[PDB]
Amino acid sequence: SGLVPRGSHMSNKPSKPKTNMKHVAGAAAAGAVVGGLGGYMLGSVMSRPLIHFGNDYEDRYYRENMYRYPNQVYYRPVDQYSNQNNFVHDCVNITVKQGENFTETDIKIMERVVEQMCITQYQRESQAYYQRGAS
Repeated sequence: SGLVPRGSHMSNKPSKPKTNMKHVAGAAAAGAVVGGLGGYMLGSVMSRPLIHFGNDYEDRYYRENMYRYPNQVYYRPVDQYSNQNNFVHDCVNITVKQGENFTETDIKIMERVVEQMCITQYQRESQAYYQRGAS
């Protein structure tokens, strides 16, 4: 024997509606680059004045090891209430924090080259600020 029972289909739904809207807008654009900081005050590569290590060995060492060192650095605005050594020593920790991978001794000379560079920017800034600054 064999009966012929009718099947039953259950109402199955996805229950997951997606966003829908008809509209178009926008323009084309390209050509942009970023270093990595984009937060601190970084101008443009400036001249790199010699450092005063105190000896002839160190001087020659750096002068010859300048190729393995950066040219620019990152510091904060001197327009803020804070001693110079504050931003000078702080800005130095940033530049070296961006990347070094140098030797154990290099890390030392790297702090001087950067530090001495920070002040060089302020000293020249104070001159222009002495006349006109900003609101």
